[PDB]
Amino acid sequence: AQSVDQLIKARGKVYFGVCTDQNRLTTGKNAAIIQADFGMVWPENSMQWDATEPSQGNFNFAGADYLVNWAQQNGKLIGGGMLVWHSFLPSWVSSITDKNTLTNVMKNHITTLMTRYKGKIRTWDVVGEAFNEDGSLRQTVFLNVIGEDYIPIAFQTARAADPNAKLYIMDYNLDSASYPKTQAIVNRVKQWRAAGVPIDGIGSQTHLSAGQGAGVLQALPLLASAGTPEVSILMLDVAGASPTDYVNVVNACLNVQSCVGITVFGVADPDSVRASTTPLLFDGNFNPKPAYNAIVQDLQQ
Repeated sequence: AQSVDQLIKARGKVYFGVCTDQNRLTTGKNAAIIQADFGMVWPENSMQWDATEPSQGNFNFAGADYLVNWAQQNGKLIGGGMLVWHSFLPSWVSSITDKNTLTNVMKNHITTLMTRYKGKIRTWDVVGEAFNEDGSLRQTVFLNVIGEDYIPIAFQTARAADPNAKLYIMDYNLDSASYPKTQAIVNRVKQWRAAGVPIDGIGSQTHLSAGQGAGVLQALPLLASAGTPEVSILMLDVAGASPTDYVNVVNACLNVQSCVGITVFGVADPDSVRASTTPLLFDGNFNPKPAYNAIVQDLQQ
């Protein structure tokens, strides 16, 4: 079959990507499908905080290095993250109560990861899942100890570490224009950028139920109205994998000039965190599903 990354490039976008890691690249038919069909890889787990800094200042890059080396060998773009996130946080971080201490820990974690791969990473997800569903800021250790300034500090630190990388904020449940979280991230990103905070993109972590694709056609233009140079669909999966939902998400990105591309959450259904909903584009035999063929056909026209 045809390569959705090649076809989305022909439509003027940058990539169609996928999340993966060493475990996937050495099993199944994941490596071959990524080689053929996807233009960017993102680490499932190998660049998260618990994987890379399980004890303070004792960094472990084995899995991340594997992915970066594989991507360079195979000519793929690389995304990295998440640099600052309350999930997959080791306990040594969440037990810090001193502002100066946590600020220095966070800056060092960001700078160390970004320096190691300087110039090789297209996009870094700097901060993820920072908002509550009601649009207030999520009360994580970073917010509780450092304060609201932790987000500007994180982005300023990242820009200094690798000025070539695009810096993104990411969140989920940004799939409806009227949802409080969608409104808040737009408004706060406008304000941060007006104050000079270097936020280059908003990444929408799109986990849909059946029929929710239609709402993205209005939500993504709203996210783009915050003025970042880029937006993207990240970690996409769709319960039931209806072609209608998948084609709506692709068309939303095609309709938004600043949408650079789409990343799906994995290759094949059996490796999904919600496999009973068969939510991805390849089935358990690694055959492309009707939704994959529908995206191809949509992009060809």
